[PDB]
Amino acid sequence: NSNICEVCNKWGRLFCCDTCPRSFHEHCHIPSVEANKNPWSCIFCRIKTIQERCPESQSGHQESEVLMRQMLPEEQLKCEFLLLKVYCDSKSCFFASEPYYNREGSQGPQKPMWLNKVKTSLNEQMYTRVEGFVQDMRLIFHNHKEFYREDKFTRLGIQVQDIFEKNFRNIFAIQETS
Ligand SMILES: [Zn+2]
Ligand SMILES: [Zn+2]
Ligand SMILES: [Zn+2]
Repeated sequence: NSNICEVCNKWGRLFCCDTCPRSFHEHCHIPSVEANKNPWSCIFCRIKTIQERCPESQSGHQESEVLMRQMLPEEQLKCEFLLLKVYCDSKSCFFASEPYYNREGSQGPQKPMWLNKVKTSLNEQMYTRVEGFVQDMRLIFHNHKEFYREDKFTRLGIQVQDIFEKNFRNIFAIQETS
């Protein structure tokens, strides 16, 4: 197995996947690495299994259909994985913890949002449909863009949003378009 966490790329107290060479810190994996379970399979392996059990799941889908899906166990897992893929980018540090807003010429957002709050919301099964999760994720970046206006820091929001959206299209097999 790898000697660094797949998500944060640091060594430390790592838990190793039994079905692929990835390793994780306990709270870097989503959901948090399970207490017992031998063998243990990580979220990458669990997602690959879903795909392999239902090859047709990789045919293209309409986003509108995906968003209306109820958060049954497979959709819950897919949102957990998509959240993890965003944490895998180092620029996610800007969006992880609760933000605050005091900048001359801007007003903070009406509904602040951040990745750790989404992580808790998923853990506590607060989303009933995929739409709930996706709206909160997208709000993170939209708030950032709106607040930082013309400061070049706005680009961090564009960059992390692009990582989100590419992984959303991949994980939920959204029909390719120009
Ligand atoms: Zn880690
Ligand atoms: Zn694995
Ligand atoms: Zn089948």
